[PDB]
Amino acid sequence: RLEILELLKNAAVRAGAQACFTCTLSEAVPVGEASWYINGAAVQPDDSDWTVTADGSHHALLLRSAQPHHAGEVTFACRDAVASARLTVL
Repeated sequence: RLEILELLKNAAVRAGAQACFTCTLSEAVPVGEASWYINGAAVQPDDSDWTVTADGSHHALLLRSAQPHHAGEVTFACRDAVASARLTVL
């Protein structure tokens, strides 16, 4: 079974700063199989604010410059695994 070894963590960042959400899976799953969401909206590959990466077991969602409207619930979903945490923008 696919497991999440390391779950997302809540993050609080100042406006303009970088935020990142990461998780680690039990096996290497290509980035194409993962879906990230902010407040229920799927993150798109041409979103100028958010970057999605994967390296082996390690998946990440990066926000280079946080703004207040980015705040809310981050979801990661891959196969049957789901995780969530919260972005707070100070």
